Amino acid sequence: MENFQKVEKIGEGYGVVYKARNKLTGEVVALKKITAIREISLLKELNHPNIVKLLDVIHTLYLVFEFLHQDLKKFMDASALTGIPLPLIKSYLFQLLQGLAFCHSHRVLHRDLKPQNLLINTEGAIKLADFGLTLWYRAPEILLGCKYYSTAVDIWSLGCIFAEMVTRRALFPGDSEIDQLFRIFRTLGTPDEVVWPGVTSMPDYKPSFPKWARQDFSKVVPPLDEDGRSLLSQMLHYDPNKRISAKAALAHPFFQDVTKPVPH
Ligand SMILES: O=C(O)c1ccc(F)cc1
Ligand SMILES: O=C(O)c1ccc(F)cc1
Repeated sequence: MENFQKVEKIGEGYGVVYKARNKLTGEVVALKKITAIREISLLKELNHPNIVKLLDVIHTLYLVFEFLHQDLKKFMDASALTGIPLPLIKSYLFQLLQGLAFCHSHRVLHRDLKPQNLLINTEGAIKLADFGLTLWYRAPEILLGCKYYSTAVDIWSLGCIFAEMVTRRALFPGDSEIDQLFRIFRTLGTPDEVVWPGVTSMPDYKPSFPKWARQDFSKVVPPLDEDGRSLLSQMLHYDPNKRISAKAALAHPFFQDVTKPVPH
């Protein structure tokens, strides 16, 4: 639109994302060019320090967001040789659990959490961006064809991301829906009715799924301490109803010594 001057493409998702200058405010913004109105009103009222601000909705459908240059994916890549320091891992994890708790207590699900979608600033903040309006962070209930999923899908994604900051490798780098499912099964064991009541009734569940044994989490995320492994295990419970909430995750002993370091 004529009050916005394009600076450069930020990325491509539903649509395309540009860095743009607002000619009216002089502000630099992220401009995303693309039932929906109620969804986008819920996003425009969601205001929290760990949620990217939806500044303006222009229907002529452009969504004007606050701009941040850096994301967690870019940061993980630049940090690959040394790793993200654990204080910063813990700070990023704690802040995303806060944004998620806010979202979830306002009946908003993210649905598509990934490192790419997590924007960081120079002061040590991290913010949920690009709400769901490639498969690595997908909860197994979504992969098993469940259409009426819960807030627990965002917890699973955040658990995957937590594991990835710790080990500097994606936890479950699936390249199709079945490879994704089977990567989850080879690590955590093939779910059954014992650990996940109702799993064998999921729309895309097949009795012919191979039966893998579970690996110990001490093998999965070394050198993470017992508090970090305890919390990760609770974020990665098969049964969405056993999966810890973002609010109860905030009171976990892992966050006892949480601080907010400056990234460098
Ligand atoms: O898609 C978003 O939500 C988004 C992406 C980049 C950015 F700087 C701000 C918002
Ligand atoms: O969902 C879990 O957390 C879980 C699944 C299988 C198992 F053997 C232990 C825990």
